[PDB]
Amino acid sequence: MILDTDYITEDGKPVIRIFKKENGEFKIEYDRTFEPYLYALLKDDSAIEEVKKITAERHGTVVTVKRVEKVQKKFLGRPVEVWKLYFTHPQDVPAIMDKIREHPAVIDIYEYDIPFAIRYLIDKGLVPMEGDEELKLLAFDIETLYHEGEEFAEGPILMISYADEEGARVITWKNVDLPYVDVVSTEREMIKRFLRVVKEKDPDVLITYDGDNFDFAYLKKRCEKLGINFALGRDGSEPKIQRMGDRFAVEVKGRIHFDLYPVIRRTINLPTYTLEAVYEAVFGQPKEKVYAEEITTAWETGENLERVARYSMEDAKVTYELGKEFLPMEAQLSRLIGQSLWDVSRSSTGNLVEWFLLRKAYERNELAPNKPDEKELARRHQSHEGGYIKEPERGLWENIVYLDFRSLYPSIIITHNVSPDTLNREGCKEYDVAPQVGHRFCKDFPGFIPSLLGDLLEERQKIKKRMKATIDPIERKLLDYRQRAIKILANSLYGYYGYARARWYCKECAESVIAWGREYLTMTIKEIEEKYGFKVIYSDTDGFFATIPGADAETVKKKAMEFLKYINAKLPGALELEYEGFYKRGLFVTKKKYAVIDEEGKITTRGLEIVRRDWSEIAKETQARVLEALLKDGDVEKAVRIVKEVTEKLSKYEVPPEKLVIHKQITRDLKDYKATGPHVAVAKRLAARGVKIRPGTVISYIVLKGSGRIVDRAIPFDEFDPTKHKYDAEYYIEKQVLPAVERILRAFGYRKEDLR
DNA sequence: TATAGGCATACGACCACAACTG
DNA sequence: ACAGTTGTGGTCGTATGCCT
Ligand SMILES: Nc1ncnc2c1ncn2[C@H]1C[C@H](O)[C@@H](COP(=O)(O)NP(=O)(O)OP(=O)(O)O)O1
Ligand SMILES: [Mg+2]
Ligand SMILES: [Mg+2]
Ligand SMILES: [Mg+2]
Ligand SMILES: [Mg+2]
Ligand SMILES: [Mg+2]
Repeated sequence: MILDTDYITEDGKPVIRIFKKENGEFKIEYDRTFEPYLYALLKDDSAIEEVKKITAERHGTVVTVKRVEKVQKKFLGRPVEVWKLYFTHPQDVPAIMDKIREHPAVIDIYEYDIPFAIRYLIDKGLVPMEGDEELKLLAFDIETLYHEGEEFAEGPILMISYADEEGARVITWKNVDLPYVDVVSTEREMIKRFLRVVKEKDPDVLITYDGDNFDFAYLKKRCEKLGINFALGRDGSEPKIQRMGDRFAVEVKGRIHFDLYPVIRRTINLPTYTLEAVYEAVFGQPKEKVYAEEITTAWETGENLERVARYSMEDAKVTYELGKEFLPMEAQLSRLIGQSLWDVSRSSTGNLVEWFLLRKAYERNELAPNKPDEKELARRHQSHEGGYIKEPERGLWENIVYLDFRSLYPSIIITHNVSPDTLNREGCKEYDVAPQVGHRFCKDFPGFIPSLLGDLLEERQKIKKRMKATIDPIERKLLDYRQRAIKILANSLYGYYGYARARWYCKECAESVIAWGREYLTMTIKEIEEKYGFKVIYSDTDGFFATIPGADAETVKKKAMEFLKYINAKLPGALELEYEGFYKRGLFVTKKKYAVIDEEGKITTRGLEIVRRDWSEIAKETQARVLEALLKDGDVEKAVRIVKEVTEKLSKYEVPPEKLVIHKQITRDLKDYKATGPHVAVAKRLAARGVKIRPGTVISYIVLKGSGRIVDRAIPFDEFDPTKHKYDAEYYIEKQVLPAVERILRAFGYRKEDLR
């Protein structure tokens, strides 16, 4: 099993290291023969003689073109002759590529910015995380001494907890009488002991929770002051901290630093991403938080360290169990993308697609297009028309079927061969022409991206079959992971076509996919209304809700099935319409906001404040209770009674503050806010003290009683003291609960109620 | 240091104008 | 028979998180 690749330099030459785990033992394979390269397209073949003369300087060492080779490749489905220029060292390329491209004989260069180890995996056809080797996992966390004015890692590390299959322990240097706590003399001895623990256990995966941005940097500052060689890597190296955009990321050579925080942020949608909230969302058990001020007051008085030791231990144990439940999915994703788990777990959608496409391109000898320069990037920032949304027939409908397409945009791409290399290609027998926009796509040869998508969808349907076939939960979970990986990749390709930073960008493919989707959806709607007597209540991008207005459930169902058999005979290629489900009642409030209930009583809710993080739980829960009373029981008096009880408990200050927290994400540097709202005000105040606010931080605040601007009365929920502070009852009544419930009531048809 | 676009929703920022102040 | 602050109704663009 390949765990990772990197490279070192020996006497000026790059040496690839492949970190593998085979039949239970760790191994390092060295490759000294791999050369970096780029491609150049030239106007005159005779001009190469004076492109071998191009030289640069790295920082005092002179950089030359090691050798050249004339090659034939496909670019956008057409044959091209280019020159492959090799260099001695991958750092040569950034220094000389600019003088090459800006040569008069050079039209353009290609593939000059794929990082060396990624390039190695691609060109050798190696794929990490393959095979059936079992990796050893170990989670760890640290607890530090925090004060507000202090510089980073000013204070010592208090405890280091770690957890694995054997159990969870805490190393610390004040005495604590619990069976799982190991006391040592000093902070220095605690760090040395922890390092000994990792070296003894020798895990393949080190799991943290935001270790990328706190734990490893804290450990590094402390080891620099204490004089520790923090030799965590299997080759004896220290963790390697590097800048990734606006944040940092940490490698531990020979192991995999699995930082759960990015993984979970992009895998599940939660109102807040504290470790406590994540753990209770994933496993349903609560976990108590101890705040830094508490930990410090405790440490300085020696008072209640048993409580803080338990907090530290629990941090480690839940980090271990979360890692153990999220790792397999991320390993399947990494096996599909074809890159190391460290890379895939930290990467955005665009780069995952890019890495997959570069590998497939390499297999097919297709030259990769370049990332846009600044001018082209600015040019691609015009938007295009999106999917079709019918304005709903608002209100309460009975006996509803939902019909939708199976993978609409990928099906369109596959059926109509929508690709930059088939767009307006000349000289073909057969074309498909997108509606309303007129883009023509050759049908005589499969395009690059359509063929890849074909393979992906075929194998996802094979998997969905043999998933429920197997009796084995072993293989059922492995197949579910593989199938969900395929889905994420496949449904990112429509978006990638329109991603301004994409290599295989094509605005006309994005526009054509939209046009064909709008056509298929609206034409199917017309067919069910004209030929089958259905009324279409609501429609969004790829499906629609419909009923036969006077008909009972069984005739609605059977007519829908007849329509499905009729429409699918007519749909071309991979296009197919499916029966998603039947709903006894549905409440369509507005575009993107509605709720339906099935015959068994289960309510599903889309778009309503019920699902959003930036609405307080008192409002979300009252809206759900009003929704259940109206859509499940049809009891308006019960709903009015519910609202009256909640507004009364609010105005008597009886509702616990945790049900009043509002969560909103900071989406940018605080400097770049032109309108400063409550969560921005809170975050700016926090930044003016110690707290570092980066994009994606979730601010959780509560609105205090008082007059004047709400931005000045909102405090972080962490600082709320039910003795000191009183919350703003009237804000939570008038601006949170009543709007959310009155929108439901008005959608049912009950406009005026006392609600007081 | 965004895979896409479409939507509902609330509010801050700005503004013009009136009333009121040393 | 005054500049400067304050209050008072408006737009209108900013911001977020959802949906497919
Ligand atoms: N995150 C996203 N980005 C871009 N387009 C998206 C999207 N989500 C949906 N669409 C657009 C593009 C899609 O073509 C369409 C529906 O995609 P699904 O709702 O994921 N349902 P499907 O049938 O594909 O998977 P399953 O087998 O689970 O039902 O909406
Ligand atoms: Mg921690
Ligand atoms: Mg902690
Ligand atoms: Mg579906
Ligand atoms: Mg988006
Ligand atoms: Mg769908």
